[PDB]
Amino acid sequence: MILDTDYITEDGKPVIRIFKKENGEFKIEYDRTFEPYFYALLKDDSAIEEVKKITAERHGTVVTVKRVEKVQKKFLGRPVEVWKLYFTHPQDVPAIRDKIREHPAVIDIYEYDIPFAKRYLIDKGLVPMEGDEELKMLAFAIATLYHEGEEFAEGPILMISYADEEGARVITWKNVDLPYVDVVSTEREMIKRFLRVVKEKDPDVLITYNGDNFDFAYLKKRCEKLGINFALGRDGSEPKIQRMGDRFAVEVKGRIHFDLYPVIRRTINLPTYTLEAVYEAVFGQPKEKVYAEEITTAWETGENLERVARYSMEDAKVTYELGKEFLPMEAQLSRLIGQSLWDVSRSSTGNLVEWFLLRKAYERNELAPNKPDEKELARRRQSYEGGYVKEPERGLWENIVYLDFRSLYPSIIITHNVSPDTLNREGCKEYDVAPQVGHRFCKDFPGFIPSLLGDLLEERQKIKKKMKATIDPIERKLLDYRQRAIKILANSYYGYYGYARARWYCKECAESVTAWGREYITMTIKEIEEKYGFKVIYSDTDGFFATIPGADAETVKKKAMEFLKYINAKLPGALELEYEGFYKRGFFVTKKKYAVIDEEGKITTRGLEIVRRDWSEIAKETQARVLEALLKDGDVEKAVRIVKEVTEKLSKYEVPPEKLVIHEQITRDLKDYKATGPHVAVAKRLAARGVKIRPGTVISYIVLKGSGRIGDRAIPFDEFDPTKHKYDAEYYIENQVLPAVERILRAFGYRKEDLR
DNA sequence: TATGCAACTGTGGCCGTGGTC
DNA sequence: GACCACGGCCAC
Ligand SMILES: Nc1ncnc2c1ncn2[C@H]1C[C@H](O)[C@@H](COP(=O)(O)OP(=O)(O)OP(=O)(O)O)O1
Ligand SMILES: [Mg+2]
Ligand SMILES: [Mg+2]
Ligand SMILES: [Mn+2]
Ligand SMILES: [Mn+2]
Ligand SMILES: [Mn+2]
Ligand SMILES: [Mn+2]
Repeated sequence: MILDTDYITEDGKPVIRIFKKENGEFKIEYDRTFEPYFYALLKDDSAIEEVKKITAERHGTVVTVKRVEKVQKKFLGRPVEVWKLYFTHPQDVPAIRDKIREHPAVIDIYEYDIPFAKRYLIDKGLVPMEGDEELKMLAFAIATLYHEGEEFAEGPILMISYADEEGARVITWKNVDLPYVDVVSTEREMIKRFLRVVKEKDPDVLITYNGDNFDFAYLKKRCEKLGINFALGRDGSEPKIQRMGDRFAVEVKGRIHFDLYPVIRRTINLPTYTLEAVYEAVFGQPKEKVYAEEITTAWETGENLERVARYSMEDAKVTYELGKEFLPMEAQLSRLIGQSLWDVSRSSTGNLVEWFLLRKAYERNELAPNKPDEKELARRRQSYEGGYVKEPERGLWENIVYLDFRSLYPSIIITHNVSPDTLNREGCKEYDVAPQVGHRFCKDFPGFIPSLLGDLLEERQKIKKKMKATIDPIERKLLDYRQRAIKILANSYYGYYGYARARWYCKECAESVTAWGREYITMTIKEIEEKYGFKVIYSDTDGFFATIPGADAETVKKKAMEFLKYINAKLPGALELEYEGFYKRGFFVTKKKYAVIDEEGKITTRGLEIVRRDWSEIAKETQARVLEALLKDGDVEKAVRIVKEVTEKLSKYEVPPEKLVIHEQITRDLKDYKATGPHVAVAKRLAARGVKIRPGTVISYIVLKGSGRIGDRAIPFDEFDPTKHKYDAEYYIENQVLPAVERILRAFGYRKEDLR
């Protein structure tokens, strides 16, 4: 299989490198013949003689057109002949593309900003990660000597651990008497030993957890201090640390550096993304955490270094196990998109949409539209109407069915052929007309995007059918993550239409999808209520909760299935309402905030404070206990006792101050805020000390006893001292606990006074 | 800023916070 | 006290 591609330059000429693993052997294929190019549409074919003469310069070098070729293509499905302009080196294209666009005989130019090594995959029809080849994988981790107030990596790496199918080991330069610990003389020999291990094992994949942003950079600084050629690359190169906007990423040439952290952070919703928390969530088994401050004391004192080495060994071990489970999911994405796992595992959904479209366009002989210029961008800043959200019938409900459209917006796109190559296209026999916004879509031929979505949705549904019939709970969870990844990808084709930077931008298509969605969901609601005597309790965009008031569970379930048969026969094309579940009880607080309990006692909560990372633990804990008392038991009196226990304890300062921390992310430079909330107030004070606040910095603060603005008396929790600071019990009662639970316990007649 | 030097699919909604009047 | 923009996070 193909692992990756890049290109280097030799004597001015590009050379594509294809990193392969075939029949158990690593290979680099060199392609010295593939040429960069872009396309020009000319006012007349005679003008090619001038265009071929155009020259530019780049750093001393004269840039010329190498050769040209007339080709017949389509643009949004309409046939057109263009000239394919070939050049000697990819960097010729930026240097000359504008001088060609500006030539008076050139109408427009296309496909002039495509990364060369990825262009190569598309045009050659090559897909990374195909085949039955078994890849060799190795995970690693490091333990470091940390002291507060030091520059990054000023202290040495203490241990390097690594794990694979054969087991896990730790390399260190202090004597530790564990069987899996290899002792060497110095930090330098440790690093060199690890380098030797990687070269001997020769893994196809190197697995880290946040190695993109810590492990490799730490190793780099140390290797700069120590004079080490850290030649992990299969071509003898060192890890390449690249900046991609606000964070970094690391390549090891000839291998795939698989950093789990961006994958997990995108797939699993967790309050914290420690390795321990991620391991427990996936496997159900605990992992002890040894903190940076314990690591340093153990090393300086020499006492209890076994515990550090075990912790280091386990980091590698679980990093490996996690990588074993998540690499196959990302490898499927890599094949679906047609790009390397390194890139696919680190990209936003929209970037994957566009790489997929660019490949499908190439296969269909469709020119890509260009990205917008600054003027076109500014023209694309208007919004448009989205999904319909019904105000809920607040309160407790019983015997509730949840019905929900399968992949609604993609299904609309498929059914109504919604696409920029079919919008208001004149001369067709057949059109579908979007409600409210009126855009007309030709139905006589499949639009480009509509014709691609069907295979995605069909693949998702297969994964789902397998997932629901899977006994192993871990394999089922991984199948869930996989079918969810395709759901988000397919919906991102819709969002792409309304995405200002998209090539296949189509705001008319975007708002037609949403308009059809609004029409379908409201039609389904009117139908189930009028023809089946259901009451719709709550509805959001394409699904709703309903019951038959007075009816038992058996009856509600029977009639719901009858409705589905009826309504799915009326719906067109790919549109399908699905039975998503039954809930014996449910509590609806507001739009987007509710909780339901299934017939097995499992509670699911949406939007409520329990699921919010920026509410205090004590508030979330209390609300969770309340909802369990209400929905699982029938004990409203117990729910209130819980609340009073909490307000009493908080008053008596019996609640552990750790449950009172508020976490809120900084999203911009501190100068760009217009209002200063508590987390910005704390962040500005930390900046004044020189701490360095960035977008993505999380402020974890606690509110101290006082009366004025909350940000005036808010401190970071790492500065809290119970011997000096009293937390603001009245604030956590009146501003965290009571608000979250009172919104539920109103429905039973409980005022705030009845709970404190 | 990646031989990918700008910045990461879309809209709807709650609600504490700190302003205004 | 009534009201309102902001901001962060969340549900689709
Ligand atoms: N991440 C998203 N990006 C864009 N649009 C979205 C996103 N999530 C939801 N929507 C839109 C498109 C969805 O089709 C629609 C309804 O959401 P939802 O029911 O969650 O998903 P779905 O109908 O695509 O999948 P499912 O088959 O799991 O119901 O709202
Ligand atoms: Mg690459
Ligand atoms: Mg839905
Ligand atoms: Mn659904
Ligand atoms: Mn749906
Ligand atoms: Mn807040
Ligand atoms: Mn806002």
